[PDB]
Amino acid sequence: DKMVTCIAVGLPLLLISLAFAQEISIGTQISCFSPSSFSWRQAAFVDSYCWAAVQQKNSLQSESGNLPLWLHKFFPYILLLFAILLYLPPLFWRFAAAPHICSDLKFIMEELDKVYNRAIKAAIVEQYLKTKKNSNNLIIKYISCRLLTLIIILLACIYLGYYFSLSSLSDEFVCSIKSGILRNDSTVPDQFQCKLIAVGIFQLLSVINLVVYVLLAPVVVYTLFVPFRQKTDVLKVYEILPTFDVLHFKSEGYNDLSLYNLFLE
Amino acid sequence: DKMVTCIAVGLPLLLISLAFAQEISIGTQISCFSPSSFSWRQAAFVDSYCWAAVQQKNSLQSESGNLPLWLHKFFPYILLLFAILLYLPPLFWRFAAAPHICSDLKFIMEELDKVYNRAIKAAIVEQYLKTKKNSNNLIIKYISCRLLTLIIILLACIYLGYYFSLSSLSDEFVCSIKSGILRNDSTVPDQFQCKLIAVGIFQLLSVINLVVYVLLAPVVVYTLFVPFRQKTDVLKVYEILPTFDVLHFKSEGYNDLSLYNLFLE
Amino acid sequence: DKMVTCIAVGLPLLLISLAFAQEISIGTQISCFSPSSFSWRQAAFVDSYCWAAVQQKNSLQSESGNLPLWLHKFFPYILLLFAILLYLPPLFWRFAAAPHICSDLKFIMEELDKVYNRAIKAAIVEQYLKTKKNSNNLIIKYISCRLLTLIIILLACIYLGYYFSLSSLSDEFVCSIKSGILRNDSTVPDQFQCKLIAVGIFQLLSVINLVVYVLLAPVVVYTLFVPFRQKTDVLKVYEILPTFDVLHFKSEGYNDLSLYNLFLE
Amino acid sequence: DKMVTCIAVGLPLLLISLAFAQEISIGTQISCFSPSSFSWRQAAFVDSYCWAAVQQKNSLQSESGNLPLWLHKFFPYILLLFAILLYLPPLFWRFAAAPHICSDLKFIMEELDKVYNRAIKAAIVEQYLKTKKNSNNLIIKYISCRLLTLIIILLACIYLGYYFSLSSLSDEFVCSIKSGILRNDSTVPDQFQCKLIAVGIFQLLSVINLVVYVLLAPVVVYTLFVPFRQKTDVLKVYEILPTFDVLHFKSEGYNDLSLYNLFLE
Amino acid sequence: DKMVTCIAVGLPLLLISLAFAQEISIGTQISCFSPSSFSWRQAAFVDSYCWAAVQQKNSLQSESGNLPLWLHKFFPYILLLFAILLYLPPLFWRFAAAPHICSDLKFIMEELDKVYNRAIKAAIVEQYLKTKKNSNNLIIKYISCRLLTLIIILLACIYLGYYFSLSSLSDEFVCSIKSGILRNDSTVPDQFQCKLIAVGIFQLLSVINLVVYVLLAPVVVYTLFVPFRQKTDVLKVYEILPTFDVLHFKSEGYNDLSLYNLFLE
Amino acid sequence: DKMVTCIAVGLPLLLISLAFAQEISIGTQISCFSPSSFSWRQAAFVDSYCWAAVQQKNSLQSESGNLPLWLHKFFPYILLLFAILLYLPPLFWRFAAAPHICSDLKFIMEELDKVYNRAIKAAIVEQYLKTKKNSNNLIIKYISCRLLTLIIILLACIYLGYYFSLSSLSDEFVCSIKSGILRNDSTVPDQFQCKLIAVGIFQLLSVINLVVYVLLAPVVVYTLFVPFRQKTDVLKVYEILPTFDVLHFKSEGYNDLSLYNLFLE
Amino acid sequence: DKMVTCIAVGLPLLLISLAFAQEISIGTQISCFSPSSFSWRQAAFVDSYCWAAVQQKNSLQSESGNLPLWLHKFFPYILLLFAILLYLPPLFWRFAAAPHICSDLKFIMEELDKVYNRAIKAAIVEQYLKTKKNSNNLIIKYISCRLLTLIIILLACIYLGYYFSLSSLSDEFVCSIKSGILRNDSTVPDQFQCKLIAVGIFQLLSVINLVVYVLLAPVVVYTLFVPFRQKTDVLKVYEILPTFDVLHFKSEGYNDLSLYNLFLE
Repeated sequence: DKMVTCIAVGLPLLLISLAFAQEISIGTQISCFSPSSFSWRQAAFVDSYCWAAVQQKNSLQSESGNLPLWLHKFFPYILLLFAILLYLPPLFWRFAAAPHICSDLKFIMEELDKVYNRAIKAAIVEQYLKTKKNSNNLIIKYISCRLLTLIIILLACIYLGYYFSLSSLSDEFVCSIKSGILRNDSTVPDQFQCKLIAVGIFQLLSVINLVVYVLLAPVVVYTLFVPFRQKTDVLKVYEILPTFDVLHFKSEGYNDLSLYNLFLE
Repeated sequence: DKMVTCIAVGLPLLLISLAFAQEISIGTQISCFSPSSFSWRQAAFVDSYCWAAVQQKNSLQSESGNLPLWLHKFFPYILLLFAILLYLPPLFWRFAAAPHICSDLKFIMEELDKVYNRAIKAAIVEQYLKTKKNSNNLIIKYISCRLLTLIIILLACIYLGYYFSLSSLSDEFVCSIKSGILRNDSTVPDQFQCKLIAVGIFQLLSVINLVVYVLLAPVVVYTLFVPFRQKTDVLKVYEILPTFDVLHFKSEGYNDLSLYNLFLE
Repeated sequence: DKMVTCIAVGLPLLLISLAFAQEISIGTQISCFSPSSFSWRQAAFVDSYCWAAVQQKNSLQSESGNLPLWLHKFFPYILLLFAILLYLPPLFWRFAAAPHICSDLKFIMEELDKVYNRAIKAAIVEQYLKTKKNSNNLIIKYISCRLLTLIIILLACIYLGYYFSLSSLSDEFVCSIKSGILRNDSTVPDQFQCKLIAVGIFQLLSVINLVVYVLLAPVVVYTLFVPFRQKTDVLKVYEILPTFDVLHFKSEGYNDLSLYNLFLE
Repeated sequence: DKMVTCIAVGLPLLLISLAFAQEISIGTQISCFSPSSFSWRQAAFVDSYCWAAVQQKNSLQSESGNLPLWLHKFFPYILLLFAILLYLPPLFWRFAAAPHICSDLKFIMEELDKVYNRAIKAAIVEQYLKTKKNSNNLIIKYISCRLLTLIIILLACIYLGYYFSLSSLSDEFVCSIKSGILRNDSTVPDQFQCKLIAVGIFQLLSVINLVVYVLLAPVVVYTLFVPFRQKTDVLKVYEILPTFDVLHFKSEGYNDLSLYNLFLE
Repeated sequence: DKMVTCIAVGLPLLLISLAFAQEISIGTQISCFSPSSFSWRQAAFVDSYCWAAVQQKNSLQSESGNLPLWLHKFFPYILLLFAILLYLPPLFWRFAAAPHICSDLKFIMEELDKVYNRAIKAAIVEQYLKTKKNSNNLIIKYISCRLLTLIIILLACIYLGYYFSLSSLSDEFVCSIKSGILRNDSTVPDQFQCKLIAVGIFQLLSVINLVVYVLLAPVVVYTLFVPFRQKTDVLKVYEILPTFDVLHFKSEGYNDLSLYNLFLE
Repeated sequence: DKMVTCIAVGLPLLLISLAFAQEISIGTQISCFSPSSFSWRQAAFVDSYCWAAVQQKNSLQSESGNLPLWLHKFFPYILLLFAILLYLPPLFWRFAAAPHICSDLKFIMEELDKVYNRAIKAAIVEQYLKTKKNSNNLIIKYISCRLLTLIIILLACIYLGYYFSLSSLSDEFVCSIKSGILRNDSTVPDQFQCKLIAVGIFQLLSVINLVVYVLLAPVVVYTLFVPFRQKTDVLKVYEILPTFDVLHFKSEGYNDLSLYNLFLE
Repeated sequence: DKMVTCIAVGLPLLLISLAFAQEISIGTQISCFSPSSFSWRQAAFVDSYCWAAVQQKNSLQSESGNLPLWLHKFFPYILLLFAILLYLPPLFWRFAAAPHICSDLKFIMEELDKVYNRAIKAAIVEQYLKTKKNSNNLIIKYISCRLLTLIIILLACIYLGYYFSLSSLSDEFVCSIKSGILRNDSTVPDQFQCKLIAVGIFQLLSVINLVVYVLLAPVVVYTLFVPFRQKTDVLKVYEILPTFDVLHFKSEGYNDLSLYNLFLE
């Protein structure tokens, strides 16, 4: 499991730590330029207004190119989703395949202690391969949780890949106070080309989540092709190669890996 | 239980984490526009006044359409209720059906070890189906706690569904200081069309709670129709299908899932 | 105990969590309107003065109707009392009836294992009903701690019920600085009709504590009338129905709930 | 011990929680009225000066009536003392009588298991009343720690009782900056009738500590008069009634409280 | 040990809690009076300068009487030392006498179980008084750690006793900015008679540490004179009275304190 | 393992603690010089703008020499990577070689207890050197995780070595507000030669990470040359010297290191 | 070990607590004197500039005497190093001598239980002194970690000893804004003789670390001269005196320290 669970534990934890590293250096999020201390609380009001009138005006006030993109106000808010959607199919395996594979773990531990007392009497296990010869289409439910994550990883390497072509000059947006003008239509300056503060490290942290998950998307497929390279097809390996690894994974003893020493000597 | 308790544990925890994610980015809640630094503490007083004169004036000062809606000042305050009302029927099951099903768990574990020593002597359990043949109308009390949650989930997908048709322009409300005018009737500007800061992420977080619970409301009903598809009606299954799952849920051994291996070989 | 202790544990914890939810959104408590930045520290002094001259002036400066009500400055301060006064008779039961009922729990566990070895020899308990036939007026001390809570719950549904008829316009109070005038009698504006900030959510959170405890006051009485409906009066049930529940509450075995299976088959 | 240790554990913890509840709502402590923003840091300096020139000027600058009372700057500072002075004689009992009463607890547990094996042989304890017949004047050291607390409780109901007659108008004190005048004797306004902010809740929290400890001072004496009402005087009960309770307090068994069942049947 | 370790554990913990109680109410430490808002950052600079030019100017700028006293800037800083210097000789006992007295504790526990099996055979210990008859001058190393603390306690009751005669008017000190004048020699006002904020509670908390340690200095000597009153001198008691207490301190049994019951009956 | 794991545990923890020590003294990060209080919120806006227009302008506004270096805004952000890239090959060893070496640890513990019972019978192990004589090319996978870290350590001593030649005057950068000018092209001063605050301790903390890792890069190679100095080449030692250390590393007994005592006597 | 490990545990912990005590009272670190509120953000910029232009200007702007001393900006930053460099040779002992001395601890515990069963049979150990008679030059590696710390302690008493002769007037430094002048060469005042705030307690806390480590440097050497005073030289004691202490250090029994009682009687 380590070849899969190492990734499935470390990399969502990598993403939540990489979100929390940006959460260290928040401070504020936008800094609006009020007309050079014509007030102080009107400055905070303009800041709040433009921080909430990012998305509701669907007309052309930003004009930097395809402004319906919500000005990426949501990278912790999206990154938490993209962490938990990778975290969850491990929980689905743990809540749909873990007790059955735990009973099968007891079965294969009974197989190895039956091998041990067979060697004791030598100083039946051959029927257990018949117990794992059968149809057993339920193991493909277990392999789905790996391949379901690989869909979300693939679109993660697409969604962040949109962000770099996006972020040329998708920060310096103009913002009006138009209902604020519609208070009076009288005195307030009409628009304030404010600036988001986080676009500099939203970009150069979306390098790291992208290029790591680029360096990992073929790696999960490599676990799924050892079933192709081990003498039987993917519709036959389900009780062998998901069992051949786990037999040596949990526990062995003084006869398991001393078979081949005694097989060679 | 995992097909139900997975949802019943994760999804209220999902909702409290999704409330705490908004609790990260609070800052302030309203930003009132005082007349361009004619004071600083009058600005904070106008902010406080309008943040508490949201609901008490039942007259038409907002006029954006059906202003008796309390301007949704309560989404953590409502979301905590909608989390605990889903959390509580699990506690009602745990405080009304858990010791009786624990004694029944000891009974079915005695059934499986009686099967085990029956196989030992083969190297009485048939009366236990008569023990679960009887009337036992108390198991419908256990199935009520699932279906009680599905009522609250259904109205959760209605209450949030009101919010999106609500939130067209139900933020930019005018607010007067009228008792504040009734201090003097003299000098203060008469109304301040302030703006709530949280309407931008109250909307686009009520997507996520809605569409997930939309994607889950038929799923709980699927657990309640396996009783329809298993040879006896819902007024007969109560001691079979709430027992057929739990027999394999808690613990098995070297004879339970090796029955069918020995039944086939 | 679960039919009582579920309420007695959850609902004071409900009230302390419901107080802490208001403790999340404190910020400040009053916002006094100083004369439009004629100072900044005089504004904070007027705020502090009026926040402490709420109650000490017993004369008519508020005039909104029966101003000796302390302007409800104490809802966490009162709600903590109304939580601990419901928490404490469980502690009084635990410090006056728990070791005696623990010894009686050992006695009834001896009764059930005597039933078990009686069935073993069948493959004296009849004297124990004589041990619980006697006068035993001390069990009414145990039933007092339930009914003492129901007094405090009843006045809780009265005290909060005063608050809604109270809170029509019992916020906008006028406040003078009269000893502050008696510093000089010269220059300071004479009164400031300030405004408490918490009256909007003190009201609509006293809905929830009221209507839940309205939905719970008859429920505790239902536990006290099963003694009426079980063949003997309230001055006879004390060693039967406080013992009939606890025999099945703590632990049973393979003979207790298999009596009726063997009684029917 | 529960009739004493319940009070001795809960009520000092009550007082430290009741101090921490005021520690929640500190904010600031005094708010001095500088001359209407003639500075900002001179305002904080006047605030600090008057907050430290409360007590050092023993002359008549407050004139509200017997101003040597330190203007009660110390209610957490005094309340911590009045909590730990009630907490400490339990520690004195635990460090002067607990190992000896633990050995006596082993002795009386040997007495009850000797009763148990006496009933086993029936299917010497009479000498142990001679072991507790003797002079044993050291048990009066144990009863002193109860009565030492009752002295501190009695003066606690006197010291707080001074505070309510004190606090008529012992807040609005005049404060000069006289060494501050003695800097220059030139320009600063000569006195500032500042105001402590905490006098409103120092009063109406000294209700609760008073009236609870009023409701508890006769209750501790009731434990000391059961020795008067149990057939022997206070200079004879010391090895009976401090032992009659503890025999049933720690542990009993299937023969102790089944004596009277077998004594009656 | 309780007659010593009760003090040695509680009273340094008393002093660190009594320092932390002042650490609750820090706020700031000095408040310098800049010339009535002639700046704001010059006010903070004057505050910082005078808070660091307390001690470095050894000339007469304070003139309140013997100004080389560092204006007591160090009461948490000194009180931590006076707590740890009392804490440390317990650690010196624990690191120089605890394993040897633990082996002696095993020896005296062997003495009492040898007494127990001597009573069993009655139904050699007399040589052990010869084992503790010898010279053993190393026990005076153990008694030094008590008397070393009593030196530090005695000077603690002297050092705080200096502070009350000190603190008449050793707060209102004049402070110049002379190198600050030596920037320009031009415009800044030449001296600022600032005021430390903590002198009011540094005084009336040095009551409590003084009068408690006054009430404790003869008490430690009382433990050292029970060796004088127990039939042998201080150069003979070292293996008797440091052993007579510990024999009953750790553990006894059904024969130790039932000796005198059987000795009397 | 201690000769490697001591470094591999302490030194990434050294780097994260050395990053957190700079995280103690953050305060702010840049301090832009607005035109001498021509506003306050324009000052914060200029600060935010220049803190995010560090990298996006790739033209010559800094001109201090090769300004595409991102002005080292990322030393915690880079140092976390350089800590976890050294932390991770220990995890790769733990997830790829730890269970196999744990089974081999059980094998060599069986070898030493076989030696022990061989000495018991003296009052087969010679075949185990044949079990570790074989080809076993998988141990070179274990030695890769040491040498993979030494690549990252080597470039760490290069990347920090760039920083000292970098940081001559790569702090005082000019920053314009050009889109801010492109708001109006009217009134705002055109550029602000701001200054990063952290360049003084980014330099003199990159001493410590450099010179320690300079003092450690040859040390890891010394572990890899004991295989050269122990009678067999690196393609033969893999089952001897990775086993000769671990035999004495985990546990020995009364015969292992008493071999040579009995071999010499 | 207590004579060494007491120091090696307490005194680096003393230094980290003594650094954290200064970390309590940080506030700010420098307070620059801008020209008397000619701005507010220019004041913070001058403060930041001079706090980072301490060290980079190597020319004569401070002129207080040998200004290349970095104005001691690093006392927590240096004190952490001087704590961990004393902490680390205990870890080097624990990772280079602790398992070997643990096996030797098992060997000497086997020696004492062999003495115990030798006394049992009396109701071979003489060969073990031959086992510790041999060459064993590896124990000098263990004594190096004590003497390596004594080098760092000695230079600690030199480095702090530089600081007191340093700190006469090495605080009041002049600071220009010269690149800040090189923005304009026009209007800003040219230099600001600012002042570090921490020089007053950096001095009088470097008393305590100095004079304690002065009082400890000969004490570690005293442990290294008991090998000189115990009948064999330093090149012979290595298996006796590092073993004579540890035999009584860990555990003894009823025969070890009762040897001399039975040797004398």
